[PDB]
Amino acid sequence: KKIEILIVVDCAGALATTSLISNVYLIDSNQWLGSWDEGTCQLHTVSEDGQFICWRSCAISPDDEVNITGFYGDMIDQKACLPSPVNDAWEGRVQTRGDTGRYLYTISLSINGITMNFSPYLEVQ
Amino acid sequence: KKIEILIVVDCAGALATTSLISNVYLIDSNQWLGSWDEGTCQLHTVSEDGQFICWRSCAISPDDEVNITGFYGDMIDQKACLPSPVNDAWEGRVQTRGDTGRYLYTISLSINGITMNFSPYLEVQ
Repeated sequence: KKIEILIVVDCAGALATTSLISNVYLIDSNQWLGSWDEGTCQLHTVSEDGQFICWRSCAISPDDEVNITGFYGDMIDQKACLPSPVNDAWEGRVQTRGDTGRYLYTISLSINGITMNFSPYLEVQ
Repeated sequence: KKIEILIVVDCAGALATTSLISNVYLIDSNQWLGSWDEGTCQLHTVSEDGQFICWRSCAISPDDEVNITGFYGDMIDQKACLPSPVNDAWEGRVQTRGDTGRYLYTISLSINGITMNFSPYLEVQ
């Protein structure tokens, strides 16, 4: 049961406002769908210990280019999941050892060469 | 002032169930976001006469391939918008010429070689 996550970026909106807020979406293979319109980002993924997770990013426009350039924050520091690049995607495995809870993290993207970030979280059960 | 639409397909889910219901999403550059979970498909795009519209399709997983293979239905038959393929996308211009209203249509997709369709609508104001 591998979870695949798609990060969708409205790159026109992101570059016009210099923020991913209201311009970034998550859709995943567990049929979770979300947007980030106001306040702190609540975009997230639900998984369980030992599960493989895969992230990839794309633009709305066929003319734009969006790449994931790095992961930072609690999910990495606490070693809950350590994605590494695989072609145009990043893949890791959830290693919590029975602990449950949310692990905040930050994804940096290159949006037509401009580095922008957003901070979703990983929920482990 | 051109609208760009992203069709996202859960290709594992769509192929397992032989239906795009609960497996297809629209996200566009007007920040409209939609799923089709229940009932008849209500995914749609709001536009106006003369506006350029762009459709492109992607999968959630990096391993799958989703291409738009055609457009049919009222929007085509009544000549409100006639998309043509351009590289990896389809582009058309809303040519309603004073007409307003909901125009139903059907998009055929190839999902890892398997043809599946869903029927959103174009709302022109």
